[PDB]
Amino acid sequence: FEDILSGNLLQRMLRPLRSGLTQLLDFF
Repeated sequence: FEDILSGNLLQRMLRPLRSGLTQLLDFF
Protein backbone atom coordinates (compact mmCIF):
# COMPACT_ATOMS: atom_id res chain seq x y z
CA PHE A 1 0.00 0.00 0.00
CA GLU A 2 0.98 3.72 -0.49
CA ASP A 3 2.21 4.17 3.17
CA ILE A 4 -1.50 4.43 4.25
CA LEU A 5 -0.89 2.46 7.54
CA SER A 6 0.61 5.58 9.25
CA GLY A 7 -2.61 7.50 8.34
CA ASN A 8 -1.00 9.36 5.36
CA LEU A 9 -4.04 8.87 3.05
CA LEU A 10 -6.27 10.48 5.73
CA GLN A 11 -3.91 13.54 5.78
CA ARG A 12 -4.43 13.83 1.95
CA MET A 13 -8.24 13.34 2.34
CA LEU A 14 -8.67 16.18 4.93
CA ARG A 15 -8.84 18.55 1.89
CA PRO A 16 -11.03 16.82 -0.77
CA LEU A 17 -13.44 15.02 1.62
CA ARG A 18 -14.22 18.32 3.53
CA SER A 19 -14.83 19.90 0.10
CA GLY A 20 -17.47 17.31 -0.99
CA LEU A 21 -19.80 17.11 2.07
CA THR A 22 -20.09 20.94 2.19
CA GLN A 23 -20.86 21.18 -1.55
CA LEU A 24 -23.79 18.74 -1.20
CA LEU A 25 -25.09 20.29 2.11
CA ASP A 26 -25.04 23.72 0.31
CA PHE A 27 -28.32 22.62 -1.48
CA PHE A 28 -29.38 19.24 0.13
